[PDB]
Amino acid sequence: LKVPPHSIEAEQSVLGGLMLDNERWDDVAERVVADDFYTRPHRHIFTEMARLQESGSPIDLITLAESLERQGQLDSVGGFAYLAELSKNTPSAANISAYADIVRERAVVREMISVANEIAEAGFDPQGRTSEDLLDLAESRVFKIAESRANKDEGPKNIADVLDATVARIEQLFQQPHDGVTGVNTGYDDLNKKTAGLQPSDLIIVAARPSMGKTTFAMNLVENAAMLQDKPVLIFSLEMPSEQIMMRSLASLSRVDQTKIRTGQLDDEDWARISGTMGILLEKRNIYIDDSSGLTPTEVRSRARRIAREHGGIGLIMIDYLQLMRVPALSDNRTLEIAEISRSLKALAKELNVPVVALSQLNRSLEQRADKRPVNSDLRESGSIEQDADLIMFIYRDEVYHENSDLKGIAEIIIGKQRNGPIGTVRLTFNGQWSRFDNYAGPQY
Amino acid sequence: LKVPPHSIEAEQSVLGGLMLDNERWDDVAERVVADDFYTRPHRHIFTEMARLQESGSPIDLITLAESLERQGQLDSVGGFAYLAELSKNTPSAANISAYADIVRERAVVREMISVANEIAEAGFDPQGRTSEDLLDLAESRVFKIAESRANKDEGPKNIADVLDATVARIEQLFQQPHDGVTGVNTGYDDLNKKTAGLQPSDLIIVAARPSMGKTTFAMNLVENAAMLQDKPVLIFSLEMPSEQIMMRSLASLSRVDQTKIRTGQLDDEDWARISGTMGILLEKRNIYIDDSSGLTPTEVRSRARRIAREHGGIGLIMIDYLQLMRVPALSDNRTLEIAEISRSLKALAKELNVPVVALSQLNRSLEQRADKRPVNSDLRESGSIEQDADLIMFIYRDEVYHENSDLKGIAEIIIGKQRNGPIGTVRLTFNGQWSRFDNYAGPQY
Amino acid sequence: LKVPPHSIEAEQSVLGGLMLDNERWDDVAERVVADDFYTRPHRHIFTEMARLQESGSPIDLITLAESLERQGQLDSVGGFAYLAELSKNTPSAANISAYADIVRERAVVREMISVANEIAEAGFDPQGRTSEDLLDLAESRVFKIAESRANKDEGPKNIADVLDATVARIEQLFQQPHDGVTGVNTGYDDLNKKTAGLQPSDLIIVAARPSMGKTTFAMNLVENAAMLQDKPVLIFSLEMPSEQIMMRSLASLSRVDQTKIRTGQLDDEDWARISGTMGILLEKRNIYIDDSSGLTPTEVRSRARRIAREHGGIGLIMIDYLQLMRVPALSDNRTLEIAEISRSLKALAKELNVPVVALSQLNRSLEQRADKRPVNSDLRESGSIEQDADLIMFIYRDEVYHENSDLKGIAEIIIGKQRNGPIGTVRLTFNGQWSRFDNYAGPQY
Ligand SMILES: [Mg+2]
Ligand SMILES: [Mg+2]
Repeated sequence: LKVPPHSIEAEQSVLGGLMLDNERWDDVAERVVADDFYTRPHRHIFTEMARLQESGSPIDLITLAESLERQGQLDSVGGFAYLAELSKNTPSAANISAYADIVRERAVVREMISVANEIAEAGFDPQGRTSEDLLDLAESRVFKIAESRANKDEGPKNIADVLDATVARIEQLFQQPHDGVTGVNTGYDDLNKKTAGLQPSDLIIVAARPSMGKTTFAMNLVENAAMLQDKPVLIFSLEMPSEQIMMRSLASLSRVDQTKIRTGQLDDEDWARISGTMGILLEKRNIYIDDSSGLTPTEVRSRARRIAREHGGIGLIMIDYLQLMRVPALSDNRTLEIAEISRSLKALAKELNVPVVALSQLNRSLEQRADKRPVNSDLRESGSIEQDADLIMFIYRDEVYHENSDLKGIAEIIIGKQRNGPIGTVRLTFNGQWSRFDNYAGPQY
Repeated sequence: LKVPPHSIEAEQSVLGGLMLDNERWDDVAERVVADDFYTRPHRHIFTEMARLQESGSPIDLITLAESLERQGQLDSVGGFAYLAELSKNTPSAANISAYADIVRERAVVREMISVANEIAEAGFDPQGRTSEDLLDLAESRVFKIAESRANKDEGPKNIADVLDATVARIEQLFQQPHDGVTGVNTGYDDLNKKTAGLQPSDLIIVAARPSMGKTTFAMNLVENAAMLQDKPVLIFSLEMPSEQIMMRSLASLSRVDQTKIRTGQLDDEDWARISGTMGILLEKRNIYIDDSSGLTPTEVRSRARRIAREHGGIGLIMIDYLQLMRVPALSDNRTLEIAEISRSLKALAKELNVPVVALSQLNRSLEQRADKRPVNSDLRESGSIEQDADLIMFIYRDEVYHENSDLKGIAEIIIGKQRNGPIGTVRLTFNGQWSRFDNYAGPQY
Repeated sequence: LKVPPHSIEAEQSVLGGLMLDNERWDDVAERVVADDFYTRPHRHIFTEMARLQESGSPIDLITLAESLERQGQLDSVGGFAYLAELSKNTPSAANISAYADIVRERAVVREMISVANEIAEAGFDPQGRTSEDLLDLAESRVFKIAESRANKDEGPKNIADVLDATVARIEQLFQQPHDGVTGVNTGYDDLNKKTAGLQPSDLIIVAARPSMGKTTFAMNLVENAAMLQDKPVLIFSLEMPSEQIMMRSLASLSRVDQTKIRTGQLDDEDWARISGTMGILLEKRNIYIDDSSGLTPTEVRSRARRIAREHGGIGLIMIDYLQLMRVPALSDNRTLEIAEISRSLKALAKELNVPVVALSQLNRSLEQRADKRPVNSDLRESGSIEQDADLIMFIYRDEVYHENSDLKGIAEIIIGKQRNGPIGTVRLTFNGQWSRFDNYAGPQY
């Protein structure tokens, strides 16, 4: 019931794994230490192995016994006969660092109990000592423990440990001298300038009123990517089903109208363009659609990670009308619901290192404003999706509100926020007959 | 001979298959969850393995054991001496899927028997209850476990898995070469261009101020759809009772004044029409009406599903003045109430694969606007109506407000939103003496 | 404890009722069926009497035996000696319809447990069978149960039923004396329609805010019922004593104000109308009043049954501000205390076969809402008494709230629930200067 908590079987398993593989010792040398172990024979074995890996790389069965022999230690450290059992056991695979980490943790635990014993000792043993000379000692010891637990990554880093990563990214980008696109491209040249391409660890938002084009624009982004991104994409159509999506997308990629598709009065050239774009999409095999209705961020994360390990690793994610996302815990408070959603999506993007398009709606506030250009406040709910987002870009198409516009066939992509870049107003030509946005070779902005 | 149904060979085999194959947990995690398993040690083991494949993938023999020792459950779930025997056993190849499948099947059956025994328990124990709660209890439990189970067409589909269905639909339409109508005809060819008929998965919205005749239009639609489609139709008269509904529908059908019905001031010349319409209606057994007051979403769902599986599968729905539809929990928050409403209607359509008309009101925002041609934002409440919709077509009779125009007797159907089609300015003619809209072969609209 | 539940006493009583009454076969046949019984001889007698009441009118004692001899089945169902006891027993009064309905309920329950065991067997016995065809079996079975149901009024209606009333209008509607009532006449003809009077074996709930007039209504009811019936009625006034109740009632009847009564400013023209109604209220001796404070449901039962035996059988029970009812067992937990009291009053309603008027309050959840027209949830405790009652109806007099109103003097009785009919919303008139609701002569609602 009561004992020093220690695991000693996985310990020997690590020992034999190091024996049968003289390559991966540095990675466990990061974690495991000679005094980390519990019993002294294992400690002798590991520290001898370490002294040898300084000098003698080959250490499996006999170099160990020889180095142990030259200084006269056989049968005082167990035995070569006993060592046979260690090399015999654990022919296991690269599942070694797990054992290493967990036993390293057990060592930390054992040390904690040791120091609690020391504190109890110094407590019941006064030695003519005061609370002020005692609690301060206790604080200093526990401080030395928690401060130094062989942990480097999670803690606040000195600047030289940050500039290494910064210069590393700069070398990753200079070592490939290429265009002014530091991530995913869209297919649109007027927008890649104000974005440097959809960057790879952000939460993009694509918001606009309902009849405006945001699902259309998003599908255009993803299909263009998947035509120039040899790497998967995802599409979560929580609103409409896959069979509307793909129809819209064939119309987009082939510049034929949607009625002609669904109803079936299309001409030989139309049939040909369809044939070609199909036979393209079926080769690259990027697009993966999920027409699930009421998802949660957990389901999103799982269904994205499933791809991201087996189909390689992914290039972007699209999410239609995230206000349908749910989390039943926060089912009463809608505001905190959306905040949890958005935080989880940003976390996902930082996890998988991809962008996360996340379509959203706007509120019926701009209608009584007479300009109609959507400002960042005009987001459907919670105000936090303008806070966790590293990019927002609204859509406004003046022909909807003004029949007397000189701005018809024209949609402008109001960048309404961008942390790592400028704001602006891109413009593009709308042709919803085949559900596409296209570039605008015309006046500047 | 008889036992609560379960095998163990499949179960333990899958468990060891996961012990020695740590990559294939997705395929297994999709299907089986801890509560599926029969015995407790296996459940503890499974939840720990999920916990580990979340963070730490490599788990074979003793990583799980130390995860288990973090709970201190040594030997409560068998023991390392036992779990090692499972590590030895079941070297199983790709037959993990089928073993997990039969484990799952036995568990679902087990749940069904549990429900049967529990209903028998509440039967022998009347518990101070009347059967009007008990039949509903049986229905609710059975379908709850059904739809809690039924969501097994899920996951991120591949692209070809989409295009199969898409092209199947396109062929199904081309396999019936007919007019430009894919859905439910409206009877108004001026309208059946822009819409291709009331599509089979949509939420249509017919809306205008009360003195425009929205109810007349929807009754005309369901009238025509019952006459054309040899298929059931439902109606929910939340506002008024059937005594007016039928007496107005017959006026729509047979071109006779409503007054001349209720007052008897008719003649045999018109009565020929009446007797014809009636006799046509009875031998079809088509038009179904519910003259309730405040029905909720799930009441509507159950009723529609009842009429569905009995009489083939329904073909249209009308829902007048949805605002009366309540849900008691969301009585404080009106906005979330209407949101829930609209979402349930849309998912009902998706369930039955039919259309869902739903009339709705407009606010006093546009009276003080000087144009009065309604817009999508004027929809009286909550804004998610126009976001969860597929087709919004208003009314604007100019005659009611302006008088000096030749557009009188002429009601126009402003399509103000359509995802899978265009916007428009349809014009139809009005004869309110018998409550109908008719076509208009007039100048270009 | 654990048994197939089946009514046998009331069963034989219904059978002997059919014996001693050839008339009452139609409506009883609309509910009970030969398969509705438990044992065989009862089924034999029922099918014989059904075949005979089709053709052979006289069946009380002898013609049953004559037909039983025509088919030659003597001593198969007992015998004529076994039969004589059936005509011997059950001299009961007209209370047979409730017996028939509860036996129908018991048959439905018996079917339910039979199906439950069938499903248990089907689950234990796959016989090489996918669970698809097993859950489908169960669900199809449940729907085949609940589909037929011998019930066609809670739900939509085929057009055959609609056109029944629609054409019945145009010929047969000379029925304007629709006094179709079964139970206690409420004294309100506009209200007696939608409720069908107080069905004598249910639980009524009258509830509203305090300044609203509910006690005045639930005194008006017993006030009329004392006069119309020649039957006693009970008044458990847990709020205020008899001396104010009666001083109110005299004023309700005589049409003078409480003030002049408790003051003495009243002349001959009031003296006469007091003397008359006083004389009427003495010449019947129906009403009994209990000015208690802290009654328990046990005391409710005891004090209804002290009088139910002496005076024939009581006609109406009236509890005032229910929530004061205590039970010192559940003196800590309020929720289960209220649920206990509700179940107890419903049990008493079943026991004496009388209607229970039992008031309640409304929490302050409507007053954070501009509607202020209450609903089923605004019910002040436990959400329990919206289940143990076949009737609820709430009140709303707007002119307590709005001083500007043109709805003053007026008070709608919202009916929030019925399990034996449709809900509605009456529109009375309130004149509290003499503490009365009157039937309203005005426009629609
Ligand atoms: Mg969309
Ligand atoms: Mg009172």
